[PDB]
Amino acid sequence: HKSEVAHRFKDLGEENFKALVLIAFAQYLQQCPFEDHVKLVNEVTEFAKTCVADESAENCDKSLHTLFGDKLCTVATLRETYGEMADCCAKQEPERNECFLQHKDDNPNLPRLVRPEVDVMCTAFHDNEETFLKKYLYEIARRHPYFYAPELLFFAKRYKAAFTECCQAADKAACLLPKLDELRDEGKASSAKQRLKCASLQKFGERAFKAWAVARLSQRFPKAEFAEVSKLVTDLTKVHTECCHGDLLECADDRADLAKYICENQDSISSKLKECCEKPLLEKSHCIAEVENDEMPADLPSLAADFVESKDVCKNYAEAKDVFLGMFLYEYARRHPDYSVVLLLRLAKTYETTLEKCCAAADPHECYAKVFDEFKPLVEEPQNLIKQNCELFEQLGEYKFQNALLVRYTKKVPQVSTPTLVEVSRNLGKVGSKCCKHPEAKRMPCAEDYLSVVLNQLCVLHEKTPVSDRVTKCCTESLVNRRPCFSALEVDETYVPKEFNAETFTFHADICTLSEKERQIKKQTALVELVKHKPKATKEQLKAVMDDFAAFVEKCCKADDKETCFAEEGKKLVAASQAALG
Ligand SMILES: N=C1C(=O)NC(=O)c2cc(-c3ccccc3)sc21
Ligand SMILES: CCCCCCCCCCCCCC(=O)O
Ligand SMILES: CCCCCCCCCCCCCC(=O)O
Ligand SMILES: CCCCCCCCCCCCCC(=O)O
Ligand SMILES: CCCCCCCC(=O)O
Repeated sequence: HKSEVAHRFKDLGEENFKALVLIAFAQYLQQCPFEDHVKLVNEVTEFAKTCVADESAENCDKSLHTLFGDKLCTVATLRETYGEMADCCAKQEPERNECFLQHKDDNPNLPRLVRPEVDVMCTAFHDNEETFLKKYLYEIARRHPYFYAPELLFFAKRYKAAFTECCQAADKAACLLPKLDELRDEGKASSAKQRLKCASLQKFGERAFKAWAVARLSQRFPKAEFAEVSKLVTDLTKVHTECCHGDLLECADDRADLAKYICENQDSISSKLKECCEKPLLEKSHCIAEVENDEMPADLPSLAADFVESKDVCKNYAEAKDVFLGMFLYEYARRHPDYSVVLLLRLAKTYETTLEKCCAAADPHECYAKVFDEFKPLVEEPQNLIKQNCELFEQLGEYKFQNALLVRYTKKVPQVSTPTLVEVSRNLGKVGSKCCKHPEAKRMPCAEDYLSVVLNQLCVLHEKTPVSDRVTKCCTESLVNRRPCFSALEVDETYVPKEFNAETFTFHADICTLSEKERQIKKQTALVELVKHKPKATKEQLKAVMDDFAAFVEKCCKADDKETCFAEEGKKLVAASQAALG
């Protein structure tokens, strides 16, 4: 293209162009104020319009890297604010852009983003919609500098919708707060997922990623031939590799190219892609990534013929081991969209181990004849965990289910900090609530997706400040062994009980005036401390104390003198409980 910025402006449109330019600048200049960014965006947009008007106009023939880098280097306070980054401006392209990416601060030193009052937000949304939305887009982008810019723009539009609907509702808070919570969680989960995928590529290698991709794509596109799935896997691996390096333009081009190839070859891939392939260029790759599983071919045979019975198993394996294992994983995955990707990789790894042993043995055919028997326990294990946990969840409901998990996990790893046990147990509770409402055939994929984030979150927090070698073992295990390692955790028999603290189990009238959420956290905090003090305490003894505590808060909250009740009845509850535990 004669003018790349003209092409981009016409493809994206003015509104999307301005939004993506704001994100791009916010992600590199994280410490620059909003008003400075708005001025860069307007200057860049006004320049782009001259290129749309005349493709031969001054500087319109320059690359997007050249234009972006040049504009970044005009920022007067670049050296004062970003010392090392100002030295990038002494370089020519493509070295200058490489220098810029190297000096992106992953976790910058910015204060916690405070959610204002509903009436304040809705008034700001009404009085200046553009400035309200774009400022918060700036606030999120500068805090998430590696977040894929178009996906951040996808969230922004869902935020606009939430405010548009709820700020004209009777009860604004009741409408808006749940929607902002939902968007905040999904946004945080999405950010942690992109960082995890990039970390997992470096740690475990390209082969492990290709195996994951074969499984996921085969489940999604079961009508596709293996050769087609293999080509998509190769392309997706390059996309992932390039996007993790963190060059937005290079990442966006590779994603656009793959989305374009998929949409030109729908008949060879999936019948569910028509809707996604009609959407604008900006939304295409994102829509495809989220597409529903296609229906699997009606009358597919068992894998026994090609992978167990055939006399050419060891021969077909030996000539190209990864191709053959890829074909196995393809055939297994497309028949089981109800499996987690990690389960399918456990089966492929089990099949691999068997062939390595058996193809070197006296009678290979005899040796691997029963290999599909070894798959039974691996499939059953997660299915039974879902069955048990979802049966418990239905009996108790979310809050009491979280308390059950809180007691379970405190007894397993009581060395973990109380805040971390509360946070993780509450989050695992939410995974229960979300995935147990799915039908059986979609429960394991749901569980896998949401557990992956909750457990990485736990492993990050824990790896920062280590306290349990067993948690570190599960956190440093292979991606396939991580969840089973956590499931294999036993009650700590060597743990010396925590010494009784009076204040820990002392309560005040303020608990009555706390919000539902913060009151739950205060109770759950106390429940963890109770189990840390008396881990040998039975379900019956714990229930008895928890029931007494429920009666104590009910009585002293609904009292003429609240304060002295909590002091006097609190001393009674404690003494009673200390005699009813051990
Ligand atoms: N409210 C908050 C907060 O407390 N601090 C954050 O870092 C954040 C990130 C969000 C986010 C939203 C959408 C996409 C990606 C990220 S919403 C948000
Ligand atoms: C001047 C900066 C232009 C904005 C950034 C590059 C354009 C991003 C396009 C993303 C859409 C295609 C790929 C995808 O679907 O993810
Ligand atoms: C208590 C957690 C929420 C309820 C869902 C239970 C899920 C059990 C483990 C599922 C395993 C999924 C991934 C894997 O195969 O390891
Ligand atoms: C050894 C002193 C024990 C005193 C009571 C400890 C605090 C128990 C918290 C229980 C919270 C869950 C029960 C509930 O919310 O109904
Ligand atoms: C201390 C927290 C341990 C988390 C265990 C997660 C097990 C599961 O995936 O069900």
